[PDB]
Amino acid sequence: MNSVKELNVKEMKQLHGGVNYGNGVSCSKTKCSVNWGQAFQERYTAGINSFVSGVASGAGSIGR
Repeated sequence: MNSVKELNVKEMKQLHGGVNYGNGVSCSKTKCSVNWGQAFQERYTAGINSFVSGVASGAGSIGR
């Protein structure tokens, strides 16, 4: 797929760079606290959402 909209996402993806287990952060220029609770429930909602369609609300996975 030589798409520009599809390649646009992949590009920016490995463009900004990448992380490798950045759980050991410290206080520098900004607060040294993480929201692994509130947004924890956030990813849970966004995750199941994509899962639904992929299967149900999507009907375009062709994965038997």
